[PDB]
Amino acid sequence: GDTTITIVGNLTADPELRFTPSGAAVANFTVASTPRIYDRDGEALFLRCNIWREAAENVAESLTRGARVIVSGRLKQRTVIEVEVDEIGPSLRYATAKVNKASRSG
Amino acid sequence: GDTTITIVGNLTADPELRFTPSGAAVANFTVASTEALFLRCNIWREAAENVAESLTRGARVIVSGRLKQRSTVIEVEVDEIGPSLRYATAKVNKASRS
Amino acid sequence: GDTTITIVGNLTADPELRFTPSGAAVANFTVASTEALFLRCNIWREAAENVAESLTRGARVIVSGRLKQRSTVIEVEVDEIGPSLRYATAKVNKASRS
Amino acid sequence: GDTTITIVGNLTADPELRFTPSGAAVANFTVASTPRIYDRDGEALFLRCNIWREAAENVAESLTRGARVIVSGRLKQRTVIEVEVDEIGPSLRYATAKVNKASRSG
Repeated sequence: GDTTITIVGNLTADPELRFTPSGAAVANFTVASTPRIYDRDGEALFLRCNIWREAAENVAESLTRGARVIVSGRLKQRTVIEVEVDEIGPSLRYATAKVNKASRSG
Repeated sequence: GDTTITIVGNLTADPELRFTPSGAAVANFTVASTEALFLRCNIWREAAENVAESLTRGARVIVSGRLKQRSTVIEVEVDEIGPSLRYATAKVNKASRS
Repeated sequence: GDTTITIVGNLTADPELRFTPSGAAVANFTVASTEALFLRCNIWREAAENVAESLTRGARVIVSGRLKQRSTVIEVEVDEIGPSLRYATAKVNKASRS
Repeated sequence: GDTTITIVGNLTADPELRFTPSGAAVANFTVASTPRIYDRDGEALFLRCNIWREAAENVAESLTRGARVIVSGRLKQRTVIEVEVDEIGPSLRYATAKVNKASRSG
């Protein structure tokens, strides 16, 4: 099946979490990927992404508009094309970040 | 072409940073994915710093890069790297281009 | 970067070749992978010719390329393309660089 | 699991088919991938590949030394690294090819 894709770019805007008929969360956001040109950054590819499970609660509590991210997903369709994120992460090319999750909250 | 790879695994060690006479930084760390694939990775410039600055042993990471060679074995010429937000959360940011 | 893709599917039609005022060729064909993903693909220069020359409807193909945009939707800027030797055999060749 | 990889390059030499303790065929061959540089083709990455099932009988009856190919596989290990080809095909960037397989032989 595969037809997987890795996309690196910035978030067009703060994620948008959804919870539809099943009580399930869907972190929506579109990744904007800029290329590289040369004649003497140019134009961008905007990719509407979807991320589920509690992988979306983090993708919400962690990422925000303008955030550069690395997205590993799969290309699905139904007239548009969207990536069903399997993995998402804040690219440390131009930033830092504290991590982990196992204890705390109550 | 420039044959590329993407590894989603766990860091075996803590990014080991160093600086080249070029004034350029370079961090090394091997990503271990799960039947066990151990890929050593390299990262240059500021990215090197950011990695050491915020990454540690057994941390979930998504890595995109390019395979390389010579000595032989294949290592990774990481382009982008970051924490995996699968089983964890993490806030970020920096900025200032050129 | 230049975000890349690899599609393993079946050609819906027969590569449709054309020539640009630039004297350059260009073949179009949509690759349909299996819950059905339909990716339109583009191929330029000699490659265009070779494709039309040897590919036809519902043929198993491995395609590596780059996603693009504008009009919108995403199409594929194929780099390499060839018959899939999974459920079939096929002999080849050409040559002469520059 | 994934850690899949697509590699495009020429075959270092005619494939080498194996049939080991199970009566199973293993089409072995190593893909040589050349890069692109510029200062004013450079150096190659050699990737030992493995391909099974009857996907190897074709990979044997079809490809030969110098053949440019597109390989979709997975990176496995056990001190070396080898790609376990899921898909293989003759790149039509610089060549042509007749196809299909369903009737004939006896």
